[PDB]
Amino acid sequence: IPPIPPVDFAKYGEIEEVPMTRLMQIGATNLHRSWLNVPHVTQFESADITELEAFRVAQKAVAKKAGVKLTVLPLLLKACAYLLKELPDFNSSLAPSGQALIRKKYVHIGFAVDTPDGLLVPVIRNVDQKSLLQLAAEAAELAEKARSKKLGADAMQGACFTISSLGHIGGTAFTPIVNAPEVAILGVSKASMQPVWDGKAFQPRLMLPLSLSYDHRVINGAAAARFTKRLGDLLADIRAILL
Amino acid sequence: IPPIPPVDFAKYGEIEEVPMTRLMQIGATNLHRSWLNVPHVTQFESADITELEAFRVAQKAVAKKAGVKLTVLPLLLKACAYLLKELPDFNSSLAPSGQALIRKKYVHIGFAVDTPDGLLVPVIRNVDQKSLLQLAAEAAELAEKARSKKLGADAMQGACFTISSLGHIGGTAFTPIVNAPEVAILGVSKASMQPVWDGKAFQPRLMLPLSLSYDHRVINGAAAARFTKRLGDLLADIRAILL
Amino acid sequence: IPPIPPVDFAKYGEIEEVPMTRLMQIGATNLHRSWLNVPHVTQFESADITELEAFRVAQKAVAKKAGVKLTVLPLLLKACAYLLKELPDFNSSLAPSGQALIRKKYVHIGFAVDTPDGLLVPVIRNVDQKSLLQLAAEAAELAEKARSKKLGADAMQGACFTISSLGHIGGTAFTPIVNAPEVAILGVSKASMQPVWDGKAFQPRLMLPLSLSYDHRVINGAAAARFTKRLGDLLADIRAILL
Ligand SMILES: CC(C)(COP(=O)(O)OP(=O)(O)OC[C@H]1O[C@@H](n2cnc3c(N)ncnc32)[C@H](O)[C@@H]1OP(=O)(O)O)[C@@H](O)C(=O)NCCC(=O)NCCS
Ligand SMILES: CC(C)(COP(=O)(O)OP(=O)(O)OC[C@H]1O[C@@H](n2cnc3c(N)ncnc32)[C@H](O)[C@@H]1OP(=O)(O)O)[C@@H](O)C(=O)NCCC(=O)NCCS
Ligand SMILES: CC(C)(COP(=O)(O)OP(=O)(O)OC[C@H]1O[C@@H](n2cnc3c(N)ncnc32)[C@H](O)[C@@H]1OP(=O)(O)O)[C@@H](O)C(=O)NCCC(=O)NCCS
Ligand SMILES: NC(=O)CCCC[C@@H](S)CCS
Ligand SMILES: NC(=O)CCCC[C@@H](S)CCS
Ligand SMILES: NC(=O)CCCC[C@@H](S)CCS
Repeated sequence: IPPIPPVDFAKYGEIEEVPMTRLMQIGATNLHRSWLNVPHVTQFESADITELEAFRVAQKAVAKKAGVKLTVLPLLLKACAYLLKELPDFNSSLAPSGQALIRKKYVHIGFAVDTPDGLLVPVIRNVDQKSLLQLAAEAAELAEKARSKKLGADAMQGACFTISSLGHIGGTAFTPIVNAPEVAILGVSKASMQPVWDGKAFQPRLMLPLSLSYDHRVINGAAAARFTKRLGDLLADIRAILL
Repeated sequence: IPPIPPVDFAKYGEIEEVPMTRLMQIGATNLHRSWLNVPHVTQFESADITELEAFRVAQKAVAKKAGVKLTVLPLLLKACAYLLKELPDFNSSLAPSGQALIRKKYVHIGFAVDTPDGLLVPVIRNVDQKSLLQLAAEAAELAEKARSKKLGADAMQGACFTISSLGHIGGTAFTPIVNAPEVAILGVSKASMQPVWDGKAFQPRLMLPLSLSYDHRVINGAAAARFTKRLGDLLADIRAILL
Repeated sequence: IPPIPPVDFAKYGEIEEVPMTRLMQIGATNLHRSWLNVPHVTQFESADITELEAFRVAQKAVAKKAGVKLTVLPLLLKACAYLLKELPDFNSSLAPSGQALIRKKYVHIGFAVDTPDGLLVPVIRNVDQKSLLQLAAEAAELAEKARSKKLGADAMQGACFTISSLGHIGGTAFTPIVNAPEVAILGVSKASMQPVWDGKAFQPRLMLPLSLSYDHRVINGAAAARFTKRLGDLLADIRAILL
């Protein structure tokens, strides 16, 4: 690939060199390797989380009594786990022959924690088997270890799918990069109150923005529009996971 | 381009290998070849199709009497054909010297059909010359042959532009990949009722989401914002094609 | 990278070759070099510019008396300059070792002018030091020289960041390509009146669409969501630049 020509930047004013951490350098190499290997598409969708949110908020005491804080991440993790089993092509990886998919029968999901040294993506194993307060506790443990440089490489391995949430900061949508060899990543941005047509008038509904990027060699446009459709439906009534 | 390191996926749980069809493998190679050759941009726009939709729906009897079903695809095909003639850089391909564009004086348009064996993109020739019920019938014939593995390579050749519609499944927008050597592709997602400011108050208007990806070597940001602007204007009053 | 197979396009109808200007050819080579070097993400945000717009419009006489026209570009340039100093990683470039960032202590910003011969990106130096009417005048001078082929390469050098505005034509958002070796570019699309929840009811607010693409090796998802968040906050009350 052609390199970028170097520029004498000091010709235009004062410059200062600061170095990158090794974590950043690893980060950079992996993103660029994903970028060039994966033909990326992003499918955008909005989910109605008005009731999910009122559930989250009422279980605040139960959560506090358990010493965990119930955020949105466990509710996303649980729904994505159910879905990674309903639609197994999203839970798989392209075999190195390029002629086979390796379907995984396990669901482990990573989540992006941006730390000062750089990006870490801790993995929660068997997300399909744990409960909202278990996932709540573990997510928080893993993120604290990640921030404290005390996360062991053991916990950064063999994820199936990644959730990347920037909802705590802002934004409307973004296009995340697939964390190859995984085949998809869900970006989540900030929920807003929004007018939604009910057949007669517009009703304010709390809308969550989802941005699914996927590896188009393995997932086609319709499979991906179906994944964000189902996910928006599960987040609108999470009781459907019960059936 | 660096390869992705292979991972022993069975270290994390049970895995199963399923193989890809040859169609998928062709599909995969072409997308990756497009990805690396085309610097992609996507221009998003919403068109007001409230009246186009009420037209579509009233001509339901005429269409049924003709044995065709009038969906939105022919109305998109007709408008894009008019536009591919108004703005000819969208109807062209980069010459292999990289120093010339080959402008095509014919308008043939492909459309994405996702089939079980993989993605096929049948082509309707001289879209500028056929009528809404002719395009309606042909589109449906071609898609059935595509699903039935009875489409001949003859009908997969020499398109100018591609329409990719996921509106029948869901979603808000996506970023399609240019089907090189073509120079643009229109993605169409799901229409929603939306409040639109009329100068005084908001009016519910049925809005269609368009996502134009283009080859930025050949099309610049302003030409592309002008294409989705014109297309949104033609879909708001399709009678302007008459003049 | 595999090449695209050549197609005999004349097999499907009449074709015509028109050649590309040298400007286009330069343009094309740079975009493709950026595409393959930069793992791109785009962060989308909407800023409430209702009051900024009413300011712009009232200062129309002051501006006319000064012989300049006050558009939105100077208000974006000033706010981005303040921000490029608050969040210095956006004002930097990846060193050729790939192990250092070169932080620039100067703020010069380019802006995309699409001209008939192709794309030019004139640079306004020390944007942090000039005032809204100075930036208004200079922006317009530079764009006229650009259109007139009288811009000297001197003025196309050593920018830190690029603004690309298509708001004058239309669109909802797009994904611009980073002008490497810079690390980010702000795309601006068309402002619309929009219902915005105020805690009780929806209020029409004039919303401006921003699309920040960035070099993910150097900028992480959270730094970028923070940049568009701050920028939306500064454009909502530009007096905060005063403090
Ligand atoms: C469990 C944990 C790992 C993730 O939590 P989370 O789901 O991000 O939620 P947080 O509590 O961090 O978010 C902060 C606030 O923004 C809110 N927020 C989160 N997602 C939001 C969304 N998508 N839309 C709008 N607001 C959101 C939270 O509910 C929370 O509100 P509060 O302060 O009133 O409780 C958490 O302990 C943590 O470490 N948080 C830090 C932020 C982070 O790195 N998140 C990464 C998730 S991929
Ligand atoms: C002509 C043909 C090829 C394409 O049809 P189409 O324009 O996709 O429309 P369909 O009838 O398939 O769509 C199914 C339903 O979703 C609706 N729909 C389609 N586009 C929509 C949009 N953009 N927004 C919202 N709803 C939409 C349709 O109008 C239709 O409604 P109905 O069931 O009440 O009639 C059709 O015969 C076919 O094979 N359809 C299958 C779907 C498909 O592969 N489409 C590919 C188009 S690129
Ligand atoms: C200063 C200059 C360089 C840029 O101006 P600008 O900020 O683009 O504004 P313009 O005056 O060109 O825009 C044309 C009209 O669309 C409006 N417009 C601009 N940005 C808009 C936005 N983001 N949303 C909605 N409308 C917008 C303008 O305010 C203007 O309205 P008017 O005709 O009623 O005055 C200008 O002199 C120029 O050369 N303009 C030509 C367009 C151009 O190339 N702009 C490139 C900016 S990166
Ligand atoms: N884990 C890594 O070392 C590479 C970076 C992660 C890939 C995704 S999270 C990028 C999101 S935009
Ligand atoms: N026709 C092919 O064999 C390649 C795949 C099509 C390119 C476009 S439709 C991708 C849309 S996201
Ligand atoms: N300046 C150049 O010669 C290359 C093209 C500019 C890069 C950006 S503005 C592309 C915006 S989508």
